[PDB]
Amino acid sequence: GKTDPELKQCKHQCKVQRQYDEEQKEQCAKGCEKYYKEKKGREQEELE
Repeated sequence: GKTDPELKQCKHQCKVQRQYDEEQKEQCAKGCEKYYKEKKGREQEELE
């Protein structure tokens, strides 16, 4: 009884790749954590 989120992958790619910075890594993990772990991807783009 578990669900595997893509959040691991976003953070992983941003962890292993030299191209992604330290700040980039947090924002990177923020996107997959927020859009796939915190909220549903029902909407194409958030309202703001």
